[PDB]
Amino acid sequence: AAEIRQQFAMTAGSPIIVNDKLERYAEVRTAFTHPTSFFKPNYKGEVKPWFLSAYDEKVRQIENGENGPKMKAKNVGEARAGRALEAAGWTLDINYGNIYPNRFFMLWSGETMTNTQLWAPVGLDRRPPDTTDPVELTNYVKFAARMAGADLVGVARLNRNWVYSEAVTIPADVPYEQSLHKEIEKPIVFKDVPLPIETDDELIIPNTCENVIVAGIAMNREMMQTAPNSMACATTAFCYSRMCMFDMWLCQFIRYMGYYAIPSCNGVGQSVAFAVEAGLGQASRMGACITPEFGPNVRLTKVFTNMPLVPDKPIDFGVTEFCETCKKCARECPSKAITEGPRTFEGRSIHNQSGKLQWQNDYNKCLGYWPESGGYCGVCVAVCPFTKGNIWIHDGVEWLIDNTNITEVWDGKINTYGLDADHFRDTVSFRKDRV
Amino acid sequence: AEKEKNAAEIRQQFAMTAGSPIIVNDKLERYAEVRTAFTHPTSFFKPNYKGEVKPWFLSAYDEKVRQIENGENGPKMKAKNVGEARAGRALEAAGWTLDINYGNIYPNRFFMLWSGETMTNTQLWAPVGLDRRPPDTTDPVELTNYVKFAARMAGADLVGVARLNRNWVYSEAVTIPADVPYEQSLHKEIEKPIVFKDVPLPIETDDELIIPNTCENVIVAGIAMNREMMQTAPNSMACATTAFCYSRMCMFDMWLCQFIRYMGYYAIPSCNGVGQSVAFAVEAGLGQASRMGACITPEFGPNVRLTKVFTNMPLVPDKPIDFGVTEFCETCKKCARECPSKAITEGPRTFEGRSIHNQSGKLQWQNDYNKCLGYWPESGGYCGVCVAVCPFTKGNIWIHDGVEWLIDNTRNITEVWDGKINTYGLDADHFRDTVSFRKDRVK
Ligand code: SF4
Ligand code: SF4
Ligand code: SF4
Ligand code: SF4
Repeated sequence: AAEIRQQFAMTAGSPIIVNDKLERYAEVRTAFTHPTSFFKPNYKGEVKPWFLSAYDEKVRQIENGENGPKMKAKNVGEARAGRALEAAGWTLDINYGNIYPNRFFMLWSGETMTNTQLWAPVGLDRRPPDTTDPVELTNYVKFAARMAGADLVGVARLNRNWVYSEAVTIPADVPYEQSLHKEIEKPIVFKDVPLPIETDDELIIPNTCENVIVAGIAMNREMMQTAPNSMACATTAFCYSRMCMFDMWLCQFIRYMGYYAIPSCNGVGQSVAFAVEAGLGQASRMGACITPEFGPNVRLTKVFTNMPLVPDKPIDFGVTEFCETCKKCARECPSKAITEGPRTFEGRSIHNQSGKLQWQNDYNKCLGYWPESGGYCGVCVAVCPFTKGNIWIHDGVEWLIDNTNITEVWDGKINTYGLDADHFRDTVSFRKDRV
Repeated sequence: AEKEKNAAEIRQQFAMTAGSPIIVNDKLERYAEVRTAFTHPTSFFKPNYKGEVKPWFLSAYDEKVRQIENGENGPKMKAKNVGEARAGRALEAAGWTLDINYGNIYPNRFFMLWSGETMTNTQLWAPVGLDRRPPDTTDPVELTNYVKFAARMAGADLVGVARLNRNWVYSEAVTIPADVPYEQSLHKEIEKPIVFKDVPLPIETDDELIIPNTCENVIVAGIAMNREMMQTAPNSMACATTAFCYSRMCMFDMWLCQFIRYMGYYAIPSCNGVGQSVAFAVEAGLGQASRMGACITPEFGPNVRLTKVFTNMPLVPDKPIDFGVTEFCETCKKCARECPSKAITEGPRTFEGRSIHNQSGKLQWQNDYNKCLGYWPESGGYCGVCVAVCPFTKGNIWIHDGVEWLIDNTRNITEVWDGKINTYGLDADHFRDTVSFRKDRVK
């Protein structure tokens, strides 16, 4: 896997092609939050917040002994178990994605955390850094990242084009039980200040915030292959909580090294663009970052920091050319959300950011399928050739890409965090591949 | 030819018939948690390197600070430079992010809630009613398979089930009143009885922590530490793998408790609180007790952390295992010889506690745990030399002789930072050993 990555390393420079129309994107425009897409009917035809209508379908499926849309479970007990596993997975995640910045788990300073308080006498977060060498810092922080649950880790300079212009958040003193009903918009701005700070009016990231560290958190292949049914939902959910723990662990490490760190999970900016710039993978037709190790079957989170670091090289292992002819996700998508046409700089709707060259998908169609199916779908991820274990072959001199139920999952292979020992060697790391 | 390792085969070979293997007599009473060296007034205070008497972890902090300033990764162990010393301690500190006051011991506080009702996840999911709907599965065989699958998703490297032996549940917990904020927690610790009563649900009153009489089972998880890091004991990287695994324990408990609740049962998390993990682990078949006092497992030796969840969910208990640990420990004594505090006995097992920190009435090697704790401020960490030098901690201890499996009786920090690592510090060279199919989850 390390050989594959070195082989497809490209020269420095963001591979995302942009034009002069590109503007930063307000987070409220995503299909999850925008008022034009937020409300969906349930199976009874009642208009509700999309996730409430989706809950109605989960209840309906459990009652009827189903694991998904038109997918009968072995029995009601099995149906129940899948949704219990899904719901439990989300334990360390707020309101599907931890997007409110500097709230709950996503604090921009460590000062009030119980861990920081307990460790205060050592003064690790107050002491000036003892290492400023970006080479050594990159090795340290990547080692820490792996301890913190990343299966992949990369570094990029922070491209502000992918930072949301405005965040969706809640007022600071609103407790959790009012959060869903009191969501607001708040600008994210860059200023000459020493530390990340939030005011009544603004989320302020310092101009010194040079870098972004991006983590890939691998999902389980067997469970995702059940998309759009419940076990796909469960591997999705568990990985969101793994993302949260990753962000908290790594931000604390960085702070204890004498720098600042901003967590994000699904908030603050666009993870796919950061991941491509940090060399985890390449953008794809479906819109995900496709990695050599996992294809698109991997979640992303990221941490922003002033810690000096060595940016990784972007990687090009031919995804763009492959997606050009493939279109399997587009054909299998249950909502016809994914385009079969060519890449353009023009967004198909409010949910897309115009001004960058990408495949333009209709993401309101995608979200529409979630209440209908009672899950987070994932069919595109499941059917992508890159998701399958072996797409890689060797032609004698260099690596190249090859041209060509749920009861069973519960009774089948599993290992810690859903990782697969058959492939786990692919993410082994020594100093040579960290920096 | 070398037999491909089969960890499941190994466990089958050494499976015992049913019955708690811990030998006890009439001396045995439940143990008050306040008696542990961490909490007992006789041991909680330790001098620092200036001879100032402080809480043990504060004296240990003084030594970490001194070491960083002196460019050291441990007692009389020079680091590459001050930056490396700093990094080890930053890693250690960060590892503890999801753990309260070194162990999460206060029951029904912070992360260790005995009910899910107030958790943000529960509130978010409330309209589905998973925590209100009666169980759809009561078959212990299916439940055992479901809950073990969930346990692996939740980060357990090992999982086992036992009937709950109340002998190992603390008579009284250490906790804080419910109106005390975190900042005052260490100042305001109290004792509170853990009692069993005829109630539908785990509940806490002003006077008591009440576990229902229906709380039949304990689920025990092993959380694997990283071998390379632990073998730097007593230096900083051993402290770091210890720390990260405590946060993994916490995540495990919360994940699994929520799964069980959403299956229509109740679940009590614990991490280092509520009861004695090693006893539960032995009874749930994760491994065997040892001279040093830890549960030694076939997969990781003693280099594995433990947590446990208590529940009324019907389950199939696992069988205890005997792969010869007791007999090896009788003749080995390596941990005893290498222990920097001489805390571990070189003598035979007895039923009589060495001091207040030991629970009398059960046959075990009796160690002086006040001596152990005393070395922690001296070394500026959580030591772990015993775990590091234990032959069972070594990676390739199992061999096959053509007939059966057996133990192969043949048995710096810059390099660790520059060396092999993988997700959560797990090792792909061995990760196949914890693969699981239905057959090894339930008979
Ligand atoms: S399914 Fe085919 S077109 Fe779609 S993202 Fe994967 S490789 Fe690209
Ligand atoms: S998640 Fe499902 S509906 Fe959405 S784009 Fe992928 S295949 Fe289509
Ligand atoms: S070092 Fe030897 S005596 Fe001590 S626990 Fe390990 S096997 Fe037993
Ligand atoms: S942790 Fe260290 S001091 Fe304590 S028993 Fe083990 S070797 Fe001895």
